[PDB]
This record gives sequence, C-alpha cells and structure tokens, in this order.
Amino acid sequence: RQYELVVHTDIDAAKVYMGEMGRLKSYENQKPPFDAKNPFLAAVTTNRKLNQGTERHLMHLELDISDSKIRYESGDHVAVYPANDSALVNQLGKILGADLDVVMSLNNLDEESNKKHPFPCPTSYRTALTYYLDITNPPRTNVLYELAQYASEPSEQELLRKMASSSGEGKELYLSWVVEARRHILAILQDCPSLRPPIDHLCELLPRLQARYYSIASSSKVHPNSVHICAVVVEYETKAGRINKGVATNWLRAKEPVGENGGRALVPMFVRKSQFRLPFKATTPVIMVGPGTGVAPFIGFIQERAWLRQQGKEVGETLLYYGCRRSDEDYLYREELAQFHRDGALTQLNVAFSREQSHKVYVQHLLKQDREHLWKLIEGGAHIYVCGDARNMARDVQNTFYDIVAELGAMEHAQAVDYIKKLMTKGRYSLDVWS
Ligand SMILES: Cc1cc2nc3c(=O)[nH]c(=O)nc-3n(C[C@H](O)[C@H](O)[C@H](O)COP(=O)(O)OP(=O)(O)OC[C@H]3O[C@@H](n4cnc5c(N)ncnc54)[C@H](O)[C@@H]3O)c2cc1C
Repeated sequence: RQYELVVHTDIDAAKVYMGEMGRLKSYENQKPPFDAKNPFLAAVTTNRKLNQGTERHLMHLELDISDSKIRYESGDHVAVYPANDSALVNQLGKILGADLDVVMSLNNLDEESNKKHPFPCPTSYRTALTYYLDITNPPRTNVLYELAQYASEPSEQELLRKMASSSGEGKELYLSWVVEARRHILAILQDCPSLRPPIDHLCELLPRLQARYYSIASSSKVHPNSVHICAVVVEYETKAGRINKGVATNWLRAKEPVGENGGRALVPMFVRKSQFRLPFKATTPVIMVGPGTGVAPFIGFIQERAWLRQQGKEVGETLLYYGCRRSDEDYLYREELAQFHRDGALTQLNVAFSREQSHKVYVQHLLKQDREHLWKLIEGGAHIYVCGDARNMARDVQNTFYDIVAELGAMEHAQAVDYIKKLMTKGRYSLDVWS
C-alpha cells in the first residue's frame, strides 16, 4: 500500500488534528486572511425552513462573518467544509470492530513524495471519518478491488472481485448493486458481513470529503457581515431499502444557532469569487431566471437593487422569472419577494407553478409569453441571468431566448444563436448552473 500506519498511543492533545483542513489549530485560533486553506468558522445566526409543505426541506441560513474581513458580492459562491453524520461514523467503527478514538498518522512509504499523508495527521479515525473522508458516495471499483481480500466468506469475496472486474456481468453488477443502488461503504459492509478490513487501510482507500458550494443569497451592500444560503436538503430512499442523506445539507440542517449549554453552531467556510454580477450601472435593466433553489443569487440581486432604490439611486427594471411546484408547497421567499414587488424593487415577479395543473408550466413558458417586453429590454442593453439546473432548464431557457430574438428580431435561427452568443461574450448573458 501507499502509506504505513504509525499509532500514537500517548500524543499531546495540542498536536492532534480535530477537523481543520489546513494548519493545526487554525479552526480554534482564527486569524485573517481567511480562505480555502484557512476557512472562517462562521456562526449560524439563522437556520429556518422556507417551504410551506413537508414533501422536502428547503432552508435559509445566515452565516455571521463579522470580524473575518471577508469581502463578497451578490453572485459569488460560498464554500463550506461539512462533517459526516456522527451516527454513521459510529456505525462504521462498530461494524469494523475498531476503536475510532485511536490517534494515528498514515505516512507515505515514499519519503520523498510531497503527499506525506492522505489527510491531516496525526488525527483519530473518528476525526478522519467525520471531516476528511467521503463515506457516503458509492465506492469506486478500485476500492472494491482492494477490499475483496478482507471478505472471509468466499461468495462475498467473489462478489466484490466480480464487481471490481472488467467482465461484462461484473460491470452490470457494479452499476446495479453499487452505483444505482447508491450503496455507500457502510451499506457494502452490512450486505457483505464477512468483510472486515483494517480501518487504517480503509482510511487510505476512501476519497477525501469535498467542500460544497452554494450561491450566496445576500447582498454585501445590505449584509456585509452575513452570508446567506438557500438550499434544498438531499434525502432519499435507495433501491436497497436504505435512506441516504446528503452530507452538507443534512449537516447544515442540523446546525442549531443555539444549542443548549450555549455553544454557537459554526460552519467552516470561504468565498469563491465568480463572474456572475449585477450591471455596473444600476439603471441597466436585469432579467433573472432562476427556478427552485436557482433563485438563490437573485435574492441577493433584488436585495441590492432594493437597497439602491432605498438610498435614493435610480434603478432600472428588475424582472424575476421564478418557478416552483406549488404555491403552497415550495414557493421560496414568497413573503420577501411579494414585499420587494409591492415596494417596487421587483418590477415584475413572474412565477411558474409547475404542478398546479395537469401539464407542466415552467419559467420558459412565461418568458415566451413575455417575448415582446423581453426583446425590448434586451435590445435596450438589459443583462440576462440564468441560475439553477444545468441539465435541462438552462438549455431550455437558452433555446427560448434564441426563439424570442429570432422572432422579434426578424432574423434566422443561426443569426439569433450568434446574437445571444455575442451577449455572452459581452457579459450580458450570464449563467450559474449546477447539477
Ligand atoms: C457553483 C455551485 C453552486 C451551487 N449553489 C447551490 C445553492 O445555492 N443551493 C443548493 O441547494 N445547492 C447548490 N449547489 C448544489 C450544492 O453544492 C450541493 O451539491 C448539494 O447541496 C448537495 O450536497 P450534499 O452534500 O448535501 O449532497 P451529497 O452528499 O454530495 O450528495 C449528492 C449526490 O446524491 C445523489 N442523489 C441525490 N438525490 C438522489 C436520488 N433521488 N437518487 C439517487 N441519488 C441521488 C447524487 O449522486 C448527488 O450528486 C451548487 C453547486 C455548485 C457546483
């Protein structure tokens, strides 16, 4: 293997990593500048449910970045370093028969390699499994390959070797049993009970736990010391009778701004600058298209435009094309948006309720029905913004704008594609999409 295990049975607490991503004790002793290697532990001052229904859980969080010296603008992204569910970590230690509180270091057998450890060391297995390792996504075939040797029941070792192989049936089994069934490492250990790998080897095989990004839902002109997040919690039942939970969203959902014994809920974070930005001149009109959580950056945009108007500045038309399933189920920021509309901050609030009728009604349907005014605004130099689903929504919306320009612009499709692409090059058509 790549690393050798060195158990530290009597190490000083001050020398042990407890979840920090960079320098030892950086989470506890916070000093600017804060960035990816030195994230700021922001206190969660607000964590509230946005949706009216109970089908899903959509939440709004406000992270206190006071005294961090962190600067951000609406449109930027905030990254958070999450922690795995403690109950899941406990189950892994139990099924493996391992003492999770053992502190150790995994050191590269190649003493010349720049990669001295697989994650911050020395640290305990509990800490590694909680903050440094991905224990929820389906293990890659290579992991299964190395794990097979530790399954003492021949049939189980055979199963693991088969799914890790390049055989025809092996690939289909891996696809169905691991990937599609969304079996995480614990699920595999439970379903192949003879599998008993040493915990240190497992820690060398698993991928690192990654930061998750969110579109900041606040304007720094209004909340210079707070970064807001709008997110939908990931939680689903698998085809293997299990309930899988998204790591970052369930971790955030559990962040209690209070917590007995006091204790403020802290979220390690940093800001990643984007090119998604409101027009330099407040008088320039904006067309925002963001269904679902895609409305996130636009809550900040509108907050900013409203603030500017409140200051006494002249602000151009500000239009929002939002969408949700049902008005009384998942209409995010319904109250806030209604107020922005009533006060004049939001010139138009066009909402597509996709499941309030037998057929689908999406934002692009509303865009097309507003083709005349949108063309006028576009010809006038308006900026278009699209945020949300990159799979279908973004493409469907782009095609709708193609058609609008093609029709109202009295030009051929190709000429319309060129027209829109020139808007993108000139920074007048921006996208912030994800899968
Ligand atoms: C630039 C950028 C900006 C973003 N902004 C936002 C934002 O503002 N708001 C927001 O809510 N999210 C946003 N996201 C998505 C966000 O980063 C996370 O991916 C999301 O919150 C889920 O993370 P998680 O850790 O909870 O889920 P994870 O633990 O990472 O799990 C997610 C994975 O679970 C699987 N999955 C989910 N549902 C099912 C199902 N029914 N069946 C089978 N597998 C399933 C998929 O493989 C999915 O990729 C953004 C992403 C990017 C790249």
